[PDB]
Amino acid sequence: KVFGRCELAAAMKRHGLDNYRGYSLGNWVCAAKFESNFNTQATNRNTDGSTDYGILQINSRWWCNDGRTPGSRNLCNIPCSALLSSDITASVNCAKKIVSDGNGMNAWVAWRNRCKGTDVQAWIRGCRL
Ligand SMILES: [Cl-]
Ligand SMILES: [Cl-]
Ligand SMILES: [Cl-]
Ligand SMILES: [Cl-]
Ligand code: NA
Repeated sequence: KVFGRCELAAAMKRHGLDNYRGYSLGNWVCAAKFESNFNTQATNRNTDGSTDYGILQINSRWWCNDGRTPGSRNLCNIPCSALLSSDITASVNCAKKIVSDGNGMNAWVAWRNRCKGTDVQAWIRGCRL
């Protein structure tokens, strides 16, 4: 599924991401936009052999099992394919674990390079929330 901007904002808000660990909703929408272009089926292979999955490009090295990242962990205790569903519940729950782990949203390279320090509220402007 390819979400609309406000549709995704509303889905993320319902799942408790607005101000989760101090990150306003605009941060999450911005990160999704630049990680996956709002596409739940996005995948990207990294040079170390791991793969990023889903709307928030969650990595198989630590967070999910895809059966082909040897020596990796599965800290969200899910198959990586569950992160490609049109229902974002699994991605959101896993992202909550990630952003709680310590480095906050700096775990998302696209957020750090393209959302951090910008007017992220612009990503939820106009939406009925
Ligand atoms: Cl915001
Ligand atoms: Cl771009
Ligand atoms: Cl594996
Ligand atoms: Cl933080
Ligand atoms: Na893994």
